[PDB]
Amino acid sequence: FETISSETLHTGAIFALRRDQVRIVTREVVEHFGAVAIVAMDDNGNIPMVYQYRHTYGRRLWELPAGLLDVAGEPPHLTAARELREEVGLQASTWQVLVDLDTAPGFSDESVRVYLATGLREVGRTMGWYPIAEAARRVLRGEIVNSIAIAGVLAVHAVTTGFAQPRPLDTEWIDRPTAFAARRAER
Amino acid sequence: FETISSETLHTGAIFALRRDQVRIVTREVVEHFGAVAIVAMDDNGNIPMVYQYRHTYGRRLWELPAGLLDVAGEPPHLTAARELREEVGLQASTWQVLVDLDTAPGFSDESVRVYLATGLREVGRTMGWYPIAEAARRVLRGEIVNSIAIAGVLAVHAVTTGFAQPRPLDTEWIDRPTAFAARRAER
Ligand SMILES: Nc1ncnc2c1ncn2[C@@H]1O[C@H](COP(=O)(O)OP(=O)(O)OC[C@H]2O[C@H](O)[C@H](O)[C@@H]2O)[C@@H](O)[C@H]1O
Ligand SMILES: Nc1ncnc2c1ncn2[C@@H]1O[C@H](COP(=O)(O)OP(=O)(O)OC[C@H]2O[C@H](O)[C@H](O)[C@@H]2O)[C@@H](O)[C@H]1O
Repeated sequence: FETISSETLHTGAIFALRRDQVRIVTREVVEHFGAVAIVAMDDNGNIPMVYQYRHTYGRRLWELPAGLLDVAGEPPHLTAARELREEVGLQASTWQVLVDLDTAPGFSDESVRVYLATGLREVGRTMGWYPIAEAARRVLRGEIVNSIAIAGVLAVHAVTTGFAQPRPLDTEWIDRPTAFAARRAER
Repeated sequence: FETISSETLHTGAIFALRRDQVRIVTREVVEHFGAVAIVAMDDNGNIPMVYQYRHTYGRRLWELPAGLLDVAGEPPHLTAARELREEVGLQASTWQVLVDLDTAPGFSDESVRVYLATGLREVGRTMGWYPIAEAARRVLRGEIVNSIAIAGVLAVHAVTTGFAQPRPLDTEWIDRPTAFAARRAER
């Protein structure tokens, strides 16, 4: 395969649309920052989820706390730690990589890294807490559709059932986006 | 929330970019056809996966057979059955709904319905067959990152472990896209 020519069609707030000519096929790509999400498991197997309105679907979806990697030069897990704090007011002593997902492989370069945070502490001073098994059932029942939440929930479930293990923070993130950040079309 | 005004920024081959003013915030949306994917489980718990090049990431990813809902007026499962046939040369007697996922909730209206096909028959006349547990381990190991594949693989795994059940074809698909299809910007 080979990119013959790239042409920027639009640069927006959180993404840019680009069209390339490949190997020859037209391939439009949505350049994204990439994002991080957190499955914060407490000492009793419960994780917090937020209920956020998504204009794309015109309704509120149940999701894991998450945020865009829109801070040039900021380490993903630091981005993640801030989001966990800002979103559900929790600080965690242990951080590991749970699952990375390529959200829309067909038209965007967005990739999302999902962390597993443990050893939680309520700091500072709508959302809900769900036992992992319950969250897993909400997924297979279609009550949780956000793709990032699906991946994180089912993954931590696989971990809690002993089927799988969390991974090291330094695990390589193969498809971490870079293009849109490279643009820095701001200021 | 409320959409004040919509403005089309671009209409491409498989999607359109639109920008709306909300409740007041700018919200750019990628209108998509929606797609369907298939977890085809054989009589021994193995499922077929394809290894397809994704220009967005510049590499080949392991995925479930899948296709866009680009056939105006075609039922999703029929779309799905054609793809299973065309992709891995299999016909299945039983079709159920496994999991629906909203791929990129933050910038696209794309939603994907994942079916579970059983009672397989090799018809007609690269890909590979993976025992479900192995596929599940490839996910938690980061060897399977496609979000649709992650959802389908972990979901069928939850089903094979007895934790969850498949659902009826008539299960409601809450976020099935309609906007881009409504455009019919062709011919
Ligand atoms: N389509 C959009 N157009 C313009 N601005 C947008 C759009 N979508 C979100 N924004 C904005 O970016 C900011 C939201 O930032 P975050 O809270 O960091 O992230 P979030 O939108 O929740 O997304 C995290 C992740 O979840 C979603 O599933 C999304 O696909 C993404 O990977 C919002 O306040 C707003 O400025
Ligand atoms: N970014 C693109 N720009 C222009 N055309 C594209 C693009 N991406 C794919 N196409 C095309 O659409 C056709 C592919 O159709 P399908 O085989 O029906 O579907 P597919 O691309 O595999 O996607 C199915 C699903 O998987 C992906 O994860 C993608 O996010 C989507 O939901 C290709 O032959 C080609 O015309």
